[PDB]
Amino acid sequence: SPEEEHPVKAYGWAVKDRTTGILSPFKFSRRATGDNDIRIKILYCGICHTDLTSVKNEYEFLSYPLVPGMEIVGIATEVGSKVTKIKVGEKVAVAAYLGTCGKCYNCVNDLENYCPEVIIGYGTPYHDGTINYGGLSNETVVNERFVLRFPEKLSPAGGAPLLSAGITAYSAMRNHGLDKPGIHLGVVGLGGLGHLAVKFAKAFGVRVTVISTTPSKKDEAINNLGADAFLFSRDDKQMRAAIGTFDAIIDTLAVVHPIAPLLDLLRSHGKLVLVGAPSKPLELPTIPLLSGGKSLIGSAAGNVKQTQEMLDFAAEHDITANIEVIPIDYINTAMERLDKGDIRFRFVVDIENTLTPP
Amino acid sequence: SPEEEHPVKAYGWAVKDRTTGILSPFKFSRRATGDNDIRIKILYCGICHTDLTSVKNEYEFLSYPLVPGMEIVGIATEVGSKVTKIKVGEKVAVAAYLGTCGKCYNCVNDLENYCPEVIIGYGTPYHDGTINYGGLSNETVVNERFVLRFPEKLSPAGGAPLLSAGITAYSAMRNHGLDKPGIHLGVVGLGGLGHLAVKFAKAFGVRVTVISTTPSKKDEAINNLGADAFLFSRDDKQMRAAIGTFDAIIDTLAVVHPIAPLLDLLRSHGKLVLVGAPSKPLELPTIPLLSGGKSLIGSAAGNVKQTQEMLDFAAEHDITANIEVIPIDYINTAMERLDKGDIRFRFVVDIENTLTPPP
Ligand SMILES: C/C=C1/C[N@@H+]2CCc3c([nH]c4ccccc34)[C@@](COC(C)=O)(C(=O)OC)[C@H]1CC2
Ligand SMILES: C/C=C1/C[N@@H+]2CCc3c([nH]c4ccccc34)[C@@](COC(C)=O)(C(=O)OC)[C@H]1CC2
Ligand SMILES: [Zn+2]
Ligand SMILES: [Zn+2]
Repeated sequence: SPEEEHPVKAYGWAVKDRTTGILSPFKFSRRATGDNDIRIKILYCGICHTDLTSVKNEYEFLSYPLVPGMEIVGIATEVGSKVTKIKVGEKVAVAAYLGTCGKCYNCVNDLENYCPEVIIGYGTPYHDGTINYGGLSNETVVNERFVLRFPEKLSPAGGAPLLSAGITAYSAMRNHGLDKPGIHLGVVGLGGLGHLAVKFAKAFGVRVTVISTTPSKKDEAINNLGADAFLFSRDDKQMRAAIGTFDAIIDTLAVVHPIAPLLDLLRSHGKLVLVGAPSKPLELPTIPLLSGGKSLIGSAAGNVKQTQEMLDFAAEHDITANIEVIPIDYINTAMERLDKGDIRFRFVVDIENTLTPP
Repeated sequence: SPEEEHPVKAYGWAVKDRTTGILSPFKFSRRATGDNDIRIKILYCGICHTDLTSVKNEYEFLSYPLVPGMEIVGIATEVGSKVTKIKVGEKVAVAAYLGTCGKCYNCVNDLENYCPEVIIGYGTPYHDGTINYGGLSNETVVNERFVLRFPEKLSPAGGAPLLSAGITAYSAMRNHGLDKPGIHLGVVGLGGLGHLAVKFAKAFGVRVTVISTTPSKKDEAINNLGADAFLFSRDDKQMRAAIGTFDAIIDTLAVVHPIAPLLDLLRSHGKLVLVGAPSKPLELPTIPLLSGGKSLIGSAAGNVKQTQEMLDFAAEHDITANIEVIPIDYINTAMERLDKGDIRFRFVVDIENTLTPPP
């Protein structure tokens, strides 16, 4: 029994029947506080496109009942005897993964988001063999290595999507030098990840073009986010005039799309950084890749030290997501709106004020 | 008309009918020596898989009659008034491309192989609008920037495949730091490009595993080429035992193949360098790419300063291709053997002694 598997009671919303994807009230339990654990009372949980893909039953390996949500901002209500960096009552946030092997090269050099055995935010077994429950719940318990200190100046709700969308965009750009004035960057897709890529790029001084198939988004892209230009990808005239003009492109789309027009936008030796995860494979245009000497680079989240640095950057430059704050019992309707793209640009669930037991 | 479009006569072998891919004797002409040109009497021409892909009619943009061959070693018989780096009588070699726009960033910075308007070795228009004829011919004339000095100590026939296979392997490794001892390198495919990547890596001190679908190649890979290990690609125990063990993999195959097993062989942040050009599309497994923070990097030939440097390295370290020297009128059978992989590891055509004028 989920309410009997562990000693401390907990509750949230869960997809009980994977074939419908409907979340409903759900009681379970969480492990006791180990020596290095932090109990977190959850304030806000962001909703990302991976949550939606999970509720659409598109990830076979996940276990159900599924409690998704992996953009958690909360309060530490309890720390184990060996926690010293975080005091009870502090505002904290959780990384988009919950553990690593602790022994490989990535873990030992604090690049642990690339551990081959990274434990994702929910739906798979933790080190103690039990399935992980995510942020659509009242409280969570996390090993202190994966708990960040949340800056006092950052809106807890507006900053919650920095914990997976923001860090993915921030890290991709920091690791590949796309954070310096003089770089011309393309951002493909203007959803949660894309709109945060535009904000971080502006704060670095990067010149940014948004590349989109939705012309109604030109106005938000230029006026709201500060993009230097808007490229309608279906307009062959604009596409040909941008050939060879980008140093890098950050591709955030969750659907299958052609890669070669994107490679033709790159100058020689430019990088196409892939951070979205389409559920179907893409075609590798070999001659454009070879002849331009171009690179396809994958990137996922960021390591926990980079995430702390990202949060402190976001607090100093007032970088938050554009959010709609929702009650938990709206989550099923939000999923539909997220599926249609009717959100500008992030849902954030107010857990503390709107979740109650089943 | 091919014989009348330029002032100097020439001859070789050509695919006249693109739908059969059969080469036959062919008379044409080549331009006069301009001020910056070098006329080259062709001694040897290497045959690569791209020649075969061209003769299989898989590249729409080529024009016919098609004279392929782009691994040319020769003797300078004539230089334009403004040539000084090359003397008549010198052994020379030609890069696998013939010109560039001359004005873009890649051009002005001696990275000209990545010029967006690079003129390839044959089958497309030159700066004067005429179709280029490749190395399966008696002489060629090339702008001096794309002519290399060929080392005296290097075998002209064993060194001919350095001009496209060798340079592609050398540059890919020099450009991405796969030339430093301590790197564990995978070489996928043990054909012309693959076997020169192994030699170049052993000469750099790099630990090299050959990844192959042909177990019969294990003895040649370990004993003749010097590979440190041989990984049979179809053996799941072996593939699973190598997961996460490679720093980089150079993928040399000319056919479609699954990409995700190769990405699993890479450690996190590892590089998969693509130098073969399969004619059908490849599938990109994003989840492994994303999960590992891994890279797919394309690379093509090398610049001409790098090609010269590759040649002097190959002379000082005795790096040559393992070749079968063939007469030109065997080229159609060689194409068949090349299609089946029945060659260890390069055909080189002896142009000077076996090519004669048609009829
Ligand atoms: C940063 C979150 C993304 C999301 N998507 C898809 C995959 C995925 C991840 N978490 C999930 C949880 C449930 C279902 C799917 C996923 C994750 C988590 O981030 C890290 C460093 O683990 C991932 O597994 O990358 C290895 C990230 C990749 C892109
Ligand atoms: C070095 C040769 C390869 C070959 N294949 C395929 C494509 C191609 C090139 N030459 C040909 C000539 C005839 C038909 C196809 C090709 C080339 C060479 O161009 C250079 C050296 O700059 C290429 O990149 O052409 C833009 C190389 C890429 C892989
Ligand atoms: Zn690890
Ligand atoms: Zn150029």
